[PDB]
Amino acid sequence: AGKKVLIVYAHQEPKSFNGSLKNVAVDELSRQGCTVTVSDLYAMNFEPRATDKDITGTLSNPEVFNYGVETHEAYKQRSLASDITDEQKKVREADLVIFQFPLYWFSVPAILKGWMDRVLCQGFAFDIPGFYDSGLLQGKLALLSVTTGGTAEMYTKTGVNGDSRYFLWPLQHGTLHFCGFKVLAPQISFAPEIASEEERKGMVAAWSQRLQTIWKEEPIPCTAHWHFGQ
Amino acid sequence: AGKKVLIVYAHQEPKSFNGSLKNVAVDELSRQGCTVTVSDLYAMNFEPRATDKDITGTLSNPEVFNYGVETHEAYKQRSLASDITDEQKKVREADLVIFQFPLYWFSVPAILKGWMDRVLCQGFAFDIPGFYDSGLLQGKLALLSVTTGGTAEMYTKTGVNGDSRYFLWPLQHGTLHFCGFKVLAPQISFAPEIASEEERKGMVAAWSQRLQTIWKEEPIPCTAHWHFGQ
Ligand SMILES: Cc1cc2nc3c(=O)[nH]c(=O)nc-3n(C[C@H](O)[C@H](O)[C@H](O)COP(=O)(O)OP(=O)(O)OC[C@H]3O[C@@H](n4cnc5c(N)ncnc54)[C@H](O)[C@@H]3O)c2cc1C
Ligand SMILES: Cc1cc2nc3c(=O)[nH]c(=O)nc-3n(C[C@H](O)[C@H](O)[C@H](O)COP(=O)(O)OP(=O)(O)OC[C@H]3O[C@@H](n4cnc5c(N)ncnc54)[C@H](O)[C@@H]3O)c2cc1C
Ligand SMILES: CCN(CC)CCC[C@@H](C)Nc1ccnc2cc(Cl)ccc12
Ligand SMILES: CCN(CC)CCC[C@@H](C)Nc1ccnc2cc(Cl)ccc12
Ligand SMILES: [Zn+2]
Ligand SMILES: [Zn+2]
Repeated sequence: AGKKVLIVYAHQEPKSFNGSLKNVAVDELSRQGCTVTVSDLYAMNFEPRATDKDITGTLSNPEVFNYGVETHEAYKQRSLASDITDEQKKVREADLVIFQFPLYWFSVPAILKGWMDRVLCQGFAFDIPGFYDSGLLQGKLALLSVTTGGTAEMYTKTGVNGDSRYFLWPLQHGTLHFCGFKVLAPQISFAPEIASEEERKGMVAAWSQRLQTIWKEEPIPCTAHWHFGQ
Repeated sequence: AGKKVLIVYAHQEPKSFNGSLKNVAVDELSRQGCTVTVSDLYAMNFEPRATDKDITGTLSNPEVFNYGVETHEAYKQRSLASDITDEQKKVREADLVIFQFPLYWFSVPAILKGWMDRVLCQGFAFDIPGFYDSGLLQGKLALLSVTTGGTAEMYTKTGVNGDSRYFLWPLQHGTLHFCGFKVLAPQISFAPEIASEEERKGMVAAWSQRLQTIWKEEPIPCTAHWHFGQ
């Protein structure tokens, strides 16, 4: 049958390299017949802050507010904020979640960090216990499509940045695997600003071409060994 | 002399375990005679999103928005938003920057990620050249004071989360070292919600006591080996 894809997109500028990577993914996945949804976080003015406004109603323990405890309960009570609830429906129904973003400080831009913090709540994405291979989003795939300022060479073990896989750990393992996702190999488009027009068009085409057979891919083993070696 | 400290604090609840760690830091560093400032990001409703509103000057290219370029240029003309500008003054003058936060998704809460993204702009925190040991915040000390849900056992090589050092890499190396900070050993207070009240009190006391002698500690070698090696 057909597949559902959610692209969580975090760039301010539609004409950016990120925007182009997002658009070619929509084009290609749409052409295949997939159901495609894009959460364009900056266009949505998506709220990144984890606050008590994320629960509508009386808190369990208002005297000492604990975001995790209160959102866990709100999830069960169906009292989370609308924005969170709407994202959760998209994730729940998705077969594949693609994150499209520029690397900010070896991680996701804060608006996307806020999506992770607020949407992937206890009771929805994981339980304690009920994580990693017992996470609640088991059966789903995730894929990081990241662009960098630094070159591939800088992101090697002997480059000033260390290997690119090193910075993936909190995202792939600590977040996605934790919630039970299987993780498809990352798409890292290095240093588009430095690249020539030809190399840039090539990186966009490579992503589109990869997407043609994305459903045939197997996920990585999201292990310490995969990320760090030895 | 040389004992200005900025605490960048990211917890919603003054009565929280994080709040207590922040407060004992203020108490002890104030007692020493340090100059102490706290940026209480949630109380400030701090903006986490990197947007064009961060520039108060005329955009150089309003047709195609490039956050990096526009903020770099605006920094040099004192044309960044006042919230950023005010944080930059605090960092510029600080001799030590402590980050106090609960671990969210193997990283900082989004509101604190947004402080990093928006405050540490090119021209202020780094330049090219002017990064890693040559970063523009060279000579300053930084320290991560992190609290977790996961237990100490979980954050070992034999545990499900891997060594805690693994998740520090984007923060300590990719952010702090990149901007020229020397990085003091992290303070990780594991699993306060699982600890008894007395055990929590012990963790708070340990931090207060560590701070008595913080100014003469040796920084870590902020290398891949420290983070991922034996
Ligand atoms: C706050 C912050 C923190 C950062 N931290 C890091 C970090 O830790 N590590 C790191 O490596 N980098 C870092 N960077 C840099 C950042 O990752 C890059 O600037 C970003 O990845 C560039 O992607 P972009 O989409 O903005 O590029 P763009 O500047 O939009 O793209 C580059 C060029 O590609 C062109 N283009 C767009 N579409 C196409 C197309 N279809 N075909 C051909 N050309 C096209 C554009 O017009 C442009 O000329 C940071 C940046 C910021 C702002
Ligand atoms: C969105 C999200 C993502 C998360 N991701 C992760 C993750 O990736 N990895 C991970 O390990 N954890 C994760 N967690 C868990 C999170 O790190 C913990 O919930 C957090 O660190 C707990 O710290 P706290 O200050 O909020 O605790 P609190 O709940 O505030 O503290 C516990 C108790 O300490 C009491 N207390 C306060 N002061 C004192 C004192 N002086 N002496 C004794 N007791 C005191 C409080 O009253 C409270 O009852 C995540 C949580 C959320 C919400
Ligand atoms: C000389 C090149 N300059 C000067 C303006 C163009 C700006 C390019 C910017 C986006 N590159 C970067 C911006 C911010 N952080 C980074 C971190 C790493 Cl590791 C590598 C490159 C980065
Ligand atoms: C009131 C219910 N209490 C039990 C004490 C829940 C406390 C458990 C919470 C903090 N644990 C966690 C919450 C959220 N994420 C996590 C990620 C990892 Cl890796 C490990 C533990 C996590
Ligand atoms: Zn994993
Ligand atoms: Zn380092």
